[PDB]
Amino acid sequence: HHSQDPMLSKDIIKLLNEQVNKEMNSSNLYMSMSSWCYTHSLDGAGLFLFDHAAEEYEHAKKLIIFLNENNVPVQLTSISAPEHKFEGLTQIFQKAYEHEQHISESINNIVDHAIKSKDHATFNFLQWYVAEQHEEEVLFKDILDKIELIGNENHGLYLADQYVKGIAKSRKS
Amino acid sequence: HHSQDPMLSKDIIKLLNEQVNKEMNSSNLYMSMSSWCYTHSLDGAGLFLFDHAAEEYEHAKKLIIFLNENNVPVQLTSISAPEHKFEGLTQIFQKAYEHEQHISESINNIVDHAIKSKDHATFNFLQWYVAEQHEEEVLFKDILDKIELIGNENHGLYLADQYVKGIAKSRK
Amino acid sequence: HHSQDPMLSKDIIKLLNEQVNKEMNSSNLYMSMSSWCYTHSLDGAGLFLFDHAAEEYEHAKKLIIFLNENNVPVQLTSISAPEHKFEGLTQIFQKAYEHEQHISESINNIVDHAIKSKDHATFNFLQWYVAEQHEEEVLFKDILDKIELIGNENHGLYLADQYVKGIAKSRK
Amino acid sequence: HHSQDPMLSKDIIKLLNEQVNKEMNSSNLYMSMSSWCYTHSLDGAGLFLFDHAAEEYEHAKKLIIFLNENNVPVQLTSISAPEHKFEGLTQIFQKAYEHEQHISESINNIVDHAIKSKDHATFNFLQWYVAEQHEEEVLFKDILDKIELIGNENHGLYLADQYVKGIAKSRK
Amino acid sequence: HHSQDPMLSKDIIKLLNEQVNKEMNSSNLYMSMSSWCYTHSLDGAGLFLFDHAAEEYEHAKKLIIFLNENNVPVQLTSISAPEHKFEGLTQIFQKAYEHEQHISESINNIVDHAIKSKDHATFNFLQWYVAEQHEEEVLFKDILDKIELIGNENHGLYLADQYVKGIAKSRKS
Amino acid sequence: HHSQDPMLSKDIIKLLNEQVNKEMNSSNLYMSMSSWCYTHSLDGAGLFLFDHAAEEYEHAKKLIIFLNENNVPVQLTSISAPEHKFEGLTQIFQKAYEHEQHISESINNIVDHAIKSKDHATFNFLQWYVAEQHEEEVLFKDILDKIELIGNENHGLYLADQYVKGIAKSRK
Ligand SMILES: [Fe+3]
Ligand SMILES: [Fe+3]
Ligand SMILES: [Fe+3]
Ligand SMILES: [Fe+3]
Ligand SMILES: [Fe+3]
Ligand SMILES: [Fe+3]
Ligand SMILES: [Fe+3]
Ligand SMILES: [Fe+3]
Ligand SMILES: [Fe+3]
Ligand SMILES: [Fe+3]
Ligand SMILES: [Fe+3]
Ligand SMILES: [Fe+3]
Ligand SMILES: [Fe+3]
Ligand SMILES: [Fe+3]
Repeated sequence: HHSQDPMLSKDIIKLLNEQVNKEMNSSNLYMSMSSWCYTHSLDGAGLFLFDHAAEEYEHAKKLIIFLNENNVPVQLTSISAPEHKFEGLTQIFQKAYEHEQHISESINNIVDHAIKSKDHATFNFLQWYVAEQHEEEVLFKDILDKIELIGNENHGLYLADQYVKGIAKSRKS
Repeated sequence: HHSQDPMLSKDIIKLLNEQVNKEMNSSNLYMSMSSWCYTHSLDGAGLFLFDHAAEEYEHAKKLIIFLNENNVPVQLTSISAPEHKFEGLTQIFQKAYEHEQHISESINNIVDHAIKSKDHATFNFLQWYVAEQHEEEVLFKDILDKIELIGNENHGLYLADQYVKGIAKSRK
Repeated sequence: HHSQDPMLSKDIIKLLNEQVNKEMNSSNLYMSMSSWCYTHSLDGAGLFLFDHAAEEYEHAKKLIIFLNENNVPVQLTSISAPEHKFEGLTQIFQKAYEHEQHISESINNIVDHAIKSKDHATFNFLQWYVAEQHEEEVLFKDILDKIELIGNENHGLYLADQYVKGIAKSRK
Repeated sequence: HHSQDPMLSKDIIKLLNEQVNKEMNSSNLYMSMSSWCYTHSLDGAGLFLFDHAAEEYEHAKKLIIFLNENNVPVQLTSISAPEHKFEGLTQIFQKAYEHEQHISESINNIVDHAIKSKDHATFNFLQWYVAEQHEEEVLFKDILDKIELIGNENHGLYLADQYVKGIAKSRK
Repeated sequence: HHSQDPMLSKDIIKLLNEQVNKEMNSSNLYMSMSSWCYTHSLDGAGLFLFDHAAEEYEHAKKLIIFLNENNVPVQLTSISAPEHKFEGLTQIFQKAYEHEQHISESINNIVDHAIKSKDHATFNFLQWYVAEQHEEEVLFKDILDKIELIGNENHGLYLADQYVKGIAKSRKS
Repeated sequence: HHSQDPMLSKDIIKLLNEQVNKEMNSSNLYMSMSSWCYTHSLDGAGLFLFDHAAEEYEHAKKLIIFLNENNVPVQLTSISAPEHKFEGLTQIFQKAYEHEQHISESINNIVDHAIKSKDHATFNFLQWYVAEQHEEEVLFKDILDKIELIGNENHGLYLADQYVKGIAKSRK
C-alpha cells in the first residue's frame, strides 16, 4: 500500500528532528544536574531541575506528535552522556542558563527558516514553543540572579536552595 | 559541607543505573517504532507505541527518584540510536515482544540481587515495577497474537490497526 | 495461525495447575462439611462453611485468570468424592484447620519456587493469595479455639453455632 | 440431639444431587474450553466461556442451598477430568451447544418427576433454573449460528471472536 | 480447655519479639532526644522527635497485633534507660540516623529469615514495615544533611530548628 | 545560648517523671496480660487489654508533653519486664484492678503535693488525668465483678470473654 509523502519540506524536517534530539539531550543534562544537587544536600534545586528535565521531555513529545501528524519520519540520534561533574550550585545555574539561551536561539532559527520557506503551518505550530521556552529562559535568569544575590557565605546555600524549592513547588500547582 | 554517603550497595547502584539507561533506550525504540507506523498509514499502532514510549520514560523517572532519595548518583550513559528499519507491523510487534521479555528478565535479575543482598527496601520498591512490566509483556503478547490471528490478507492490516487503536484509546 | 508459547516455566506451570485443582477439591470438601452441619441442626457452621467453599472457588478462578493471561493451558484433573462422614462440629473444624495448614504449606512452596527460579511476576502475583490464605488459616484457628472454649455440654453446641453464624454474617 | 429428616422424597433427592454434580462437571468443561480458546488467540471466546463456567458453579450453589434448606445431604461424587483437546472454535461451540441441550433435557426430567410425585415446592423452586438454562441454551445456539455465518476464511475467526467478546462484555 | 499452638516457627517468633522490644527501645530513645531539644530551646526538633517516638510505638503495636493473631506469646523484656546526655542538634541526628540504619538492618534480617524458612505470610505482613522504615531512614538522612548544610554559626541553629519544625507539622497533616 | 530553667519545683518534677515511668510500666503489663488472653482463646479480654495498654501510653505521652512545655527534662528509667505468669482470667482482672488502685493512689499523691506546693498550674493540668483514671478504675471494678458473677462453670469463660469484647468494641 502507498502512504502519502511527508507534508513538510526537507529543511524543516531536518531542523525539527534536530530539535527533538536537542530536547532529549536537555532532559538528560538536567537529570544529571538534578542528581548532583540531590547528592550534595540541595534537594530544592534537585527537585526543580528534575521537574524541568521532565518538562523538556514533554516538549520533545509535542514535537514528535507534530512530525507523526505530518507523515514525517522521526530520526532519533544517539543521545550523548551528560556532564556529571559540577563545581557548585552557582556553576550549575550558570551552565543551565547558558544552555537555555542556546535552546532559545535554535528555536528562533527554525521559526526564521519557516518564514523564509513560507511554511506558515510550522510557524504557527511553533508559537506555543517560543512562548514556553522564553518563560523558561527568564526563570533560569531569575534563579541565577537570586543565587548570586544570596551568595554562599554562612547559610546562603541553604537559603538559595529553599528559594528554588519554593519555585518548584509553586509550579507543580 | 558533608553530604551522606549513598544508602544502597555498589552492586545494586550499578544495576539500577543500568536499568534507568535501559528504560531511556526502550522509550527511544518505541518512538522509532511509533513513527514507522504513522508514516505507513498505521496511526492505531502509531498511537499505541507512542503512548507506550512515554510510559517507559515514566518508569525511568520513578527509578531516578528512588536513586535521588537514597543519595545515589544517577549515571546516565550515551543512549545508542534505536533501530529504524522495519519490514512490517508483524515484525515490529515481534521485536517489541522480544524486547519486553528482555526487560522483564533484567528486572528479575535486580530483584534477585536485592534478595541476595538482603536489600529489602529495594525489593519492596521494585514491586510496582515488576507488576507494571508483567502487564506490559502480556499486552504485547496479546497484540502480537491478534495481529497474527487477523493476518495480512485483504484489509487485514486495517483491522489489526483499528484493534490496536481501540486498546490505546481505552488505556488513556 | 501462530499463538505464543506459555510465558511461565514448566515447573511453575505444574505447581500452579496443581494448586487450581487443590482449590477445586477444597471447595468440594467444604460443601460436604457444610452439608453435614446443615443436616445436624448446625446452620451457623453450615453457612460459614458454605460461604468458605464459594471463596475457595473464587481463588481457583483468580489462578485460572493468571494462567490464561500467561498463555498457560489450564489442566483440570479428575475429581474424587470429598469425605462425607463426620463425627461432630469439633472434628470438622479440626480437619478443616489441618486442611488449611496444608493449603498454606503448598502456597509457600510455590512462592519459594518462584524465588528459586527468579519468576518475580509470579511471586508478585501470589501476594494477595498468601495474605488471604493466612487470614483464612487464622480464622479457622480462632473458630476451633472458640469451639473448645465453649464445649459440647448443655447448649454449648448451640452457643458455638451462633458464634460461627455471627462470623459468617459479618464477613458478608 | 435429634435433627429432622429430609423434607424431599428419595427419588427427587437423587435427581437433585445428580444435577449438582452435572453443574460441577459443566463448570469444569467450560473452564477447559475457555483455556483452549485463550491459548489459541481467542480471548473473546475465552472470556465468554470462563464467565459461563463461573455461572454454572452459581447454579450448583443455588441447588445446594435448596438441599441444605430441606435437610437433604449433598452427595458430591467423583467426576472425570474435562476434555482438554479441541479442533477449533466451531467444534467447541458445537460441543457446548450439544452439552447445553443435554443439561436442558436433564432439568426437564427433574421437573417432570416433580409433577408426577406432586412435589410442587420443588417444581416452583426449579422455575428460575428452567428459565435461565433456556436463555443459556438459546445463547449458545445464536453464537454457533453466528460462527458458521462468519466462516473461517481470512480474518473470519477474528470477527467471530470479537462478536463473542461483545456478548461476554455486555452480559457483564 | 486446649488453645491452638503458635502459627509461626520458633526462630520467627524470637525475631519478631526482639523487634517489638527494639521499637519500644527506640520510642524511649527518641522521647529522650526530644526532651533534650525542648530543654535547649529547640522545640522544632523537640516536636519532630516526639512525634517520631510515638510512631515507633505505633510500629510496636502493629507487630504485637500480628503476634496476638498468630497465637504467639509476646515476650516484653526490660526496656533499658535511654541515653539522656547529648552534645548538640547535629550529634542527636547523627546518632538518630545511625540508629535508623540499625533498625533497617534488623528488619532485613527478619525478612531474610522469613524467605529462608519459607514463611511467606510473615514475609508479606512485613512489607508495610520495610516501606515505612525506609521512608523514616531517608527522612533522618535528609534532616542530617540539612543540619550540616545550614551549620550553627550566628542563627544557623534557629534556621535548622525551624526547618525541622516545618517537617513535623507537614507530617501531622 | 541560655535556655530557661525548669518552671516546676524539684519535688513535682520528681513525682511527674516517676509517673511517666509508671504509665510506661502499666502499658507493658497490659500488653503482657493482653497476650496471655489471646494465647488462651480469650480474644475478647485480649482486645480490651491491648486497647487499655495503648491508652496508658497515651497518658504517658500527655505527661511528657506537659514536662516538655515547662522545660522540665524527661527522665526515663529502665522499665522492668512485666509479669507474664497468670493462672486465669479472674486472676488477671484481680491483678489489673489492684494495679489501677495503686495508680489512682499515686495520682492522688501528686495532686496532694501540688496543693502543698501551691502549684496550681500542675493541679489544674492533672484534672483530666484524675478523671480518666477514675473511669478506668471503675471499669476494671465492673469487669472483675462481672467475671465473678458469671463464674467459670460450663461456658462461663466464653460468656465473660464475649462481655468484655462488647465493652472493648463500644469504647473504640
Ligand atoms: Fe527549555
Ligand atoms: Fe525547551
Ligand atoms: Fe515495559
Ligand atoms: Fe518496563
Ligand atoms: Fe473482511
Ligand atoms: Fe483457604
Ligand atoms: Fe485458599
Ligand atoms: Fe447451562
Ligand atoms: Fe445450567
Ligand atoms: Fe524507624
Ligand atoms: Fe521503625
Ligand atoms: Fe489507668
Ligand atoms: Fe492511668
Ligand atoms: Fe448457659
